[PDB]
Amino acid sequence: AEAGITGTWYNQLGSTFIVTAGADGALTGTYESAVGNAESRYVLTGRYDSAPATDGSGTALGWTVAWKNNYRNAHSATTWSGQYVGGAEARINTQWLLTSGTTEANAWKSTLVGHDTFTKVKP
Amino acid sequence: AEAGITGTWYNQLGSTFIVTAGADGALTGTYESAVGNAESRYVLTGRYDSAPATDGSGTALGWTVAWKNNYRNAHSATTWSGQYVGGAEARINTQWLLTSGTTEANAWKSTLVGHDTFTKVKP
Amino acid sequence: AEAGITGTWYNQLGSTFIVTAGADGALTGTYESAVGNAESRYVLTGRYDSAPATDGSGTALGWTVAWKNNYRNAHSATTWSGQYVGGAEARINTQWLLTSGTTEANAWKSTLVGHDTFTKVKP
Amino acid sequence: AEAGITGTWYNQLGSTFIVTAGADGALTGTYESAVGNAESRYVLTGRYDSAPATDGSGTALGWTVAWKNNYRNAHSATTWSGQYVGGAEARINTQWLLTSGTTEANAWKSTLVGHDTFTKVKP
Ligand SMILES: O=C1N[C@H]2NC(=O)N[C@H]2N1
Ligand SMILES: O=C1N[C@H]2NC(=O)N[C@H]2N1
Ligand SMILES: O=C1N[C@H]2NC(=O)N[C@H]2N1
Ligand SMILES: O=C1N[C@H]2NC(=O)N[C@H]2N1
Repeated sequence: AEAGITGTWYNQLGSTFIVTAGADGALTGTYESAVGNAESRYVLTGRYDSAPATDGSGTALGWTVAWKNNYRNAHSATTWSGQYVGGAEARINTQWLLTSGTTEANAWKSTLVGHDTFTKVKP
Repeated sequence: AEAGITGTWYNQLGSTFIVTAGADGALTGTYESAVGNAESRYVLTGRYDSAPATDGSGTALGWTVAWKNNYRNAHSATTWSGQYVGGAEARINTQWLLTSGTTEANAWKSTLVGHDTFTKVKP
Repeated sequence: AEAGITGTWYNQLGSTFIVTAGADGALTGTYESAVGNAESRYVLTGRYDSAPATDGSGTALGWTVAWKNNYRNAHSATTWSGQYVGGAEARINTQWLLTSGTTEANAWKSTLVGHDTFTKVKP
Repeated sequence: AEAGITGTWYNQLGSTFIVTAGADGALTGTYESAVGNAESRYVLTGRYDSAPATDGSGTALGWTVAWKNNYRNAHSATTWSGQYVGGAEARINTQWLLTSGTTEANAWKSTLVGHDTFTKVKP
């Protein structure tokens, strides 16, 4: 976990995120998306539960990125929830929620759901 | 947004979270759950997209909490994705993902999904 | 369950669905939405798990509706997954997935997620 | 679509489902899971939106399976929402919701979410 988490990861879409897992459960870094209404790097902050594991389980973790930087303001934020698995072929398997700011009338369709798998190798 | 977000919020289950929305999109605070394998307060970090809004839209935001503190280690993390609506009856409407650390064999059932609505009044 | 499920239900948005729970786990009926790219009634088919319950649990069930009829073809389908609770104030609590037909390029944003609560009374 | 949908499909976990897409949007068949609290075949019913597509889009569809047959009664149901893509390497990409019957107290953790990809070849 923690050490194993620190570094650069890439997913199936071609996004990249560089994160640092600090000693007490914090995750800090940047996310650069390949698709969407995103452009350049965005700031990401999150948490992981280590003290994870005498039965080779993954470490649970999650992070958030608001799609606003000095080039684009997409009026939305995405949160990724999943677990890290270390080893030869370490990966982070997640499911994500992307919510857009809407009017109360279209709030019912404000969130998209999907999944991403990240590897230390691209892809 | 930001100012409107800062403060104490409560949801339908009885949880409470106190957050501070910093000038550049950061959310920091603590979460105390009423249900679950949680006990006391946990640290939460997240982000919001303001610069939100000439058509009364909500501000998109999200946060993460790892369920580990000095009393309990649940080996899991939850991320909430949603939007803030200010006004007389301001609220944050979210959908959440709770992932548990599992073995590769039970990873397919590692995540629960649900929804929570927070108000400045309880509830 | 089954008997208790048969009838007309209404949700928070104002949609209505009339369903018949057949003896062996089948659900058949029509759905009329209030929001969306829907217009009139659409056909719905689904299943429930009864033989549900010596500890007052809800009955698990789910259904699907494709948003095509003789007035509109929205190129999408929604599935609702949840449980029925009977009693004075019986209700069906669900979470739903709405998927739209897209090109491989926008498949990552093809699904919206949300939740609906149905009562025998409107609302 | 429809014709292309009819047949036997397999997913990443090793489950199999045989379905028949009828002329007017109905899907009928059986599902046999490889993981879970399932054993043998279960009945599945659902719908698809064809009249799908001058821009090579997928056809939206969804189905439900209640995990009860003459060998097991898991007190739960799963709904799959996604789209079919035909061609050399045709597939159905979905996201699913699995809800279990619980007491009102544990209803907040009654649903798991995940994703499955089905191919005509295993896997
Ligand atoms: O990397 C990305 N994954 C997907 N989810 C999301 O929020 N934007 C897309 N980009
Ligand atoms: O406040 C809470 N909401 C629910 N989601 C979650 O992660 N734990 C439960 N507690
Ligand atoms: O009744 C409805 N609920 C929402 N989900 C959906 O698919 N369309 C909307 N209509
Ligand atoms: O085929 C399966 N996919 C997963 N989702 C589900 O409901 N059970 C598991 N089996």
